[PDB]
Amino acid sequence: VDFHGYARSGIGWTGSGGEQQCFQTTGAQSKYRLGNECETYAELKLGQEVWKEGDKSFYFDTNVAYSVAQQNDWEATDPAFREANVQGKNLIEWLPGSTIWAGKRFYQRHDVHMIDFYYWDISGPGAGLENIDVGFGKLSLAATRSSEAGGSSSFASNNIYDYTNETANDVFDVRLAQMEINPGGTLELGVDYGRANLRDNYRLVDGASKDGWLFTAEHTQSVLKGFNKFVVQYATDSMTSQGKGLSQGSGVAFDNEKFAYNINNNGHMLRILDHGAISMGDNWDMMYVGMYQDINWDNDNGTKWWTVGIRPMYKWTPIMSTVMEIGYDNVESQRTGDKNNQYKITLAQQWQAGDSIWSRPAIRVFATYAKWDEKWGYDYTGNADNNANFGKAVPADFNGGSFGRGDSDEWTFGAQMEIWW
Amino acid sequence: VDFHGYARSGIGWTGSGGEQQCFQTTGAQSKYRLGNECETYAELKLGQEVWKEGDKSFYFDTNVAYSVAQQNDWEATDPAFREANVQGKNLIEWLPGSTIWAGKRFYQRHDVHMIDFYYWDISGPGAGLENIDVGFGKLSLAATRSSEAGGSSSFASNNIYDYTNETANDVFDVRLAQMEINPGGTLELGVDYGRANLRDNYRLVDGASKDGWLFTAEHTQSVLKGFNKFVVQYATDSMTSQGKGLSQGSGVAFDNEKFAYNINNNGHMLRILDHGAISMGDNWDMMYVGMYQDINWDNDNGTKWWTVGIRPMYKWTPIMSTVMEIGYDNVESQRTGDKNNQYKITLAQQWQAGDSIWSRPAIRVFATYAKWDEKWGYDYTGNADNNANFGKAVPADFNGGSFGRGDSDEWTFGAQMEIWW
Amino acid sequence: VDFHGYARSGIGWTGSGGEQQCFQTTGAQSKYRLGNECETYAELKLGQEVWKEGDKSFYFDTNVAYSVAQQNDWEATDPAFREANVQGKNLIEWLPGSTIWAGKRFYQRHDVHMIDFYYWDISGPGAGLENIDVGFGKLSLAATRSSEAGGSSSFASNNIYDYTNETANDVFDVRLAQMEINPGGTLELGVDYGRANLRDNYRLVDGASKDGWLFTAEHTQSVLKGFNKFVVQYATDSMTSQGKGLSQGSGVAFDNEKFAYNINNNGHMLRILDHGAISMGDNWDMMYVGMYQDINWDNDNGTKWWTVGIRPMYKWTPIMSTVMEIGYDNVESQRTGDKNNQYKITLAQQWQAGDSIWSRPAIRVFATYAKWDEKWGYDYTGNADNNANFGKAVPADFNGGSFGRGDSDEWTFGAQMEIWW
Ligand SMILES: OC[C@H]1O[C@H](O[C@H]2[C@H](O)[C@@H](O)[C@H](O)O[C@@H]2CO)[C@H](O)[C@@H](O)[C@@H]1O
Ligand SMILES: OC[C@H]1O[C@H](O[C@H]2[C@H](O)[C@@H](O)[C@H](O)O[C@@H]2CO)[C@H](O)[C@@H](O)[C@@H]1O
Ligand SMILES: OC[C@H]1O[C@H](O[C@H]2[C@H](O)[C@@H](O)[C@H](O)O[C@@H]2CO)[C@H](O)[C@@H](O)[C@@H]1O
Ligand SMILES: OC[C@H]1O[C@H](O[C@H]2[C@H](O)[C@@H](O)[C@H](O)O[C@@H]2CO)[C@H](O)[C@@H](O)[C@@H]1O
Ligand SMILES: OC[C@H]1O[C@H](O[C@H]2[C@H](O)[C@@H](O)[C@H](O)O[C@@H]2CO)[C@H](O)[C@@H](O)[C@@H]1O
Ligand SMILES: OC[C@H]1O[C@H](O[C@H]2[C@H](O)[C@@H](O)[C@H](O)O[C@@H]2CO)[C@H](O)[C@@H](O)[C@@H]1O
Ligand SMILES: [Mg+2]
Repeated sequence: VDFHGYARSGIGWTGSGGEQQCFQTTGAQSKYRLGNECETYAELKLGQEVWKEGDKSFYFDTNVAYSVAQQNDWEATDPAFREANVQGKNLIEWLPGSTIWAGKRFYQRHDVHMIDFYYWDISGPGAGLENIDVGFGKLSLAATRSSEAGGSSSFASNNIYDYTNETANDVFDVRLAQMEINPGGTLELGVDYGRANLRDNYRLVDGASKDGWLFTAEHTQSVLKGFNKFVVQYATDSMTSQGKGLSQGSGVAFDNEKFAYNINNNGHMLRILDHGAISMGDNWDMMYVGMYQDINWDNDNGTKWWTVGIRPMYKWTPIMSTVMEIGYDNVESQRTGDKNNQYKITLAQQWQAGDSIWSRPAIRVFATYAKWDEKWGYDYTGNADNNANFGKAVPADFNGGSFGRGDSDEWTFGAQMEIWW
Repeated sequence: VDFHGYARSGIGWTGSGGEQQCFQTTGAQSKYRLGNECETYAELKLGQEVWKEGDKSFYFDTNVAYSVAQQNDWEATDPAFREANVQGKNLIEWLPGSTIWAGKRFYQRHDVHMIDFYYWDISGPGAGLENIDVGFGKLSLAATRSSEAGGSSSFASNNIYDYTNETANDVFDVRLAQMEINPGGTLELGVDYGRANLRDNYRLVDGASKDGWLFTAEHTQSVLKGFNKFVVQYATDSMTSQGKGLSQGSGVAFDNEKFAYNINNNGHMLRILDHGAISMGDNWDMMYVGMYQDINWDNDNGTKWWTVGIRPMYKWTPIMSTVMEIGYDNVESQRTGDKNNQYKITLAQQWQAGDSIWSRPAIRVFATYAKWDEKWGYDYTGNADNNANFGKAVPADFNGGSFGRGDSDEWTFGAQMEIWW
Repeated sequence: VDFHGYARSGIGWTGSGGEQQCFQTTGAQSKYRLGNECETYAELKLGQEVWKEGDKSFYFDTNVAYSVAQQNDWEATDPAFREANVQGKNLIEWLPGSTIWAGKRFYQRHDVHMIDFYYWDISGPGAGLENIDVGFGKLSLAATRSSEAGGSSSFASNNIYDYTNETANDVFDVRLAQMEINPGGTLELGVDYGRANLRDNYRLVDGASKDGWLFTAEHTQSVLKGFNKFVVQYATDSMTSQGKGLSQGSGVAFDNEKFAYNINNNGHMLRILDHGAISMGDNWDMMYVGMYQDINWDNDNGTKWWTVGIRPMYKWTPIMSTVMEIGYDNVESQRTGDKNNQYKITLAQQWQAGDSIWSRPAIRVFATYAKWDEKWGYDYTGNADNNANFGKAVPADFNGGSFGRGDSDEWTFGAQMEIWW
């Protein structure tokens, strides 16, 4: 049996008091992780090559995930069964080297490690024909699925509270990779077409986006004994809310009191990213990110996000280093034009199983400092019924109350382990 | 560590719209599975032979099951801890080859694969002395347990709503197998005696069945490089509701509003089954079922069910085939004499790790078509309190409303993987 | 992958009727286990040495626990993710042989097997520097965490119902072990300092204990081919309620109707224990316990507990024995001076993978008999709001009602397996 997975777990303290707190900018879709993770998260994978005959094999893979608060020993939880799929390679003679798979699977996900941000992730139940040799590159075809909690009406209503039926969304993905646009550089190109798939006779709210597109172009350049990826993505309508390849075409959300509300996503998103990891000399490693994300919605409630951070690692020994992370976020409300921003600085002393900034397990002892100034927040007071500004960007002091995190500081510290195996 | 289990997972679509739907006849205790399974189900077993000295060993086995809807990637769930037992073989000198076991265990279950129907399954917490050589055959002894959600009263009441205490049921099983009644044929004989086991001073509703019997006779005949099993079972009272070897002697059920209601099972059941799998030549494999099940209750709410289906497999290659399944159901209401019936036809193109119809993993790409006509359904409208016909068979149009699935059609299609390892 | 764990599972019956019942004295913090365990409990550990270079290694360990009632086969549950940690040995040159760990971990827990009582257990999320060679012994340093369900107020209130915020408690542990005070005898010394760690601006109820100490001294003496441990512990205030090394400094509890109530623990605890396991000859093994525990609270609601039991094992064969357990409990109410007492006697026939009383797997077939006489119980009638004596020791017949288990008997019997691997 092959045993694989991912896990992080630790203990932490907040400078001003209590358990460790973590810091993410309001409106930002991520935070800089080092010394800024507040849960024990673990994926336990048990797979196995179950049959092989020459070139041909069938591989079976599973994945059970756990997320607990790490405030006690006995912490009961609901594990998520995330993967259960079978991959058959070289089963099709006419398309050599290609794999046919079916089942629940984490499919070719692209992410930026230091911000734990996935930018191209259509995982879920699915099926596909993978790595077909097109000569100049490899072509992959996949269909995966997701579903919104409500959004469909059994009959025609004008009342949004009637659209409570779960709505399936399908994604049809096509990728063409490993094309050497240049020396030390490859180009991947993807097209995602997602759409809400209604049961016979159901209906979506009038004006719901229904479908959309995600277009991706990723260029990888081998550099400084590392790499640099430069990404450009553009989404349309139903693909703009999740923004990673999954569709949300009903445009309906629910308050905690089960009230439906209209979160319509007609609009577009433009993401331009550049991240990588480079070694410089023998004593230095560094990962870096720079991103600009603009979600422009018809309804005016989008955001324009900018991030940058770097994570230099200095190796004292082949197994001991000092890692440092500095991250900066700035998010502007499409609705109000206000701006939330933050900068985090973490300093850690670590021990890792390797000499790379990618080496795991790592055991860290850190101190983090964050200072923010948020001038807007989302209005989640009231009910989708009470509140009519429910879920909308609103200034920090709107109507005497207060939104966003304010303008303060905080420092935390602790020890943590992270590992993938 | 030995890693074993079962898992199926896929993606599907309904002809008329939305996620894949599955089709089972109202009153039928099963459906024909091919291209008719709508969940990701998986059992992950980790066991190990923990001690061995010569002929003697102790084996430890566990089983954790997961069932998710397969509509999203992150699907939190409550796994079922189904097995945790220790089997000690050859530990008793005077009864060589026999095993003593204790713990939660899937014990010698008999099922019909294509309809995923278990007809002899007394699994659960238990203990036993297994495979004792009686000379002409092997004798097995086991005691297992189950419990109904309510059914017991702490005191005497005339009000069914008072019988809300969980009621333990015990099964005492004796089997005598591997007797060669003939050439290429064996005979197994079993006797199950189940009974509700009340706490000191509790009582069951007046007239509750309390106990019952299940008698099984299974004949296996080696044929056409395969087998054919012919089964005949007869149950009495408390064993008729579950109908697989477990007892439900309280005769009390609960509506979703926590209302107790009387589901009394005094009566009997007669099951006559014949299934098998035969290879015919080199290019053909086929499994088949034919069953007649009559649950005749004193309360008149039983059913008389008839099924038949076949699943021919034609091998193009040793790893690629075309499988087809055709199934037919017909259930008649004991209470109303009406009839529900259905026929399903599925066509699949598969790739399996082997040349058998029993070879797994299998990766299928299918299309299913079902056409039904249901003339009765169960009344689950109202409350066990509001409704007094609650849970009873009622005609399709009863009192202007509508019961059963109607008279329609539907086709689905998709890809799926199934595997046992 | 290393597969390890613990599991017990069985089937049982109560003499007077129904599923097996188990017997523990009111006020006692444990029961004598043999033939007195009523659940299927299992810990499945999957770990692995992930990197090794010479003397240095990184080990990764996990632990997922399950507890089900064992009354049915399908029993859905919420597993507890109890361990996910990484241990790095010999990573620090100046402190050879020492381990640095971080993550959730069962840390050096001390327990008495026959009563399944842990007396020194600070496990949970944590981090530490383990086994530092101090020359005359090994020094260990650890910081772990726990948190109470409520206990903190966002603002100052005089109303206990306002203290509903979860309150983190930190433990700082220092141990010095393996000192040979004598021949065949070692001495371990520990100091635990626990404290409630409030968020900036939160407050604890007026008079809440806040912090406390646990002092441990354990002497192990190699004897009769076995050992004998003699323990003496003394706790103060916040460490007296849990009494194993974890802190509960808020002093606030909640009724099932979510009502806060004051369970203040200022006071002290004195525990004096002696347990061991000795072999006597070739045909006899025996474990034994004797303990006196005095929890003296300022609020007068403590207890003075005395236990003693022995578990002789007589080996007929190297794999078959007859085990017997006799246990006695006596608990006196600090508040009322009344006394609850019980004696249990179990007789079992077992088969184990080994000739020791510590050999597992063990498959038992037993009969247990318990006879008790309880003259007090805790008042949990009403609400923390209705009842003002809620949670207090009260005589058996207090105000006409009845508290405690009474004065009766009962016998049970069944089969069970227990195993650690
Ligand atoms: O497995 C390789 C990747 O491991 C991590 O990815 C984790 C991520 O950190 C965690 O927060 C997420 O929930 O699960 C994935 C594992 O599936 C790193 O973050 C990635 O950079 C690595 O490539
Ligand atoms: O998918 C990778 C991410 O997995 C986790 O995130 C979970 C989260 O823990 C869960 O509560 C939420 O409902 O779903 C997400 C996955 O969609 C990890 O926490 C992250 O580190 C990973 O990025
Ligand atoms: O493990 C051998 C059997 O595998 C399957 O049995 C599954 C069944 O398909 C699934 O629906 C049920 O819930 O669990 C069992 C595994 O315990 C096949 O259906 C059987 O025909 C095989 O003999
Ligand atoms: O026991 C074999 C069957 O196991 C599963 O069925 C579960 C079902 O998933 C669960 O929701 C229900 O409560 O219990 C049954 C088992 O009693 C599989 O779904 C089936 O394929 C198997 O036949
Ligand atoms: O693993 C060695 C110890 O196994 C058991 O400890 C169990 C205990 O029995 C169980 O009730 C508890 O919940 O979990 C632990 C396993 O972590 C024995 O009780 C101990 O005496 C053994 O040393
Ligand atoms: O920690 C060892 C003990 O683990 C279990 O006890 C659990 C119990 O099952 C769970 O319901 C409760 O909430 O937490 C405790 C652990 O704190 C075993 O049941 C025991 O045998 C062990 O002593
Ligand atoms: Mg749950």
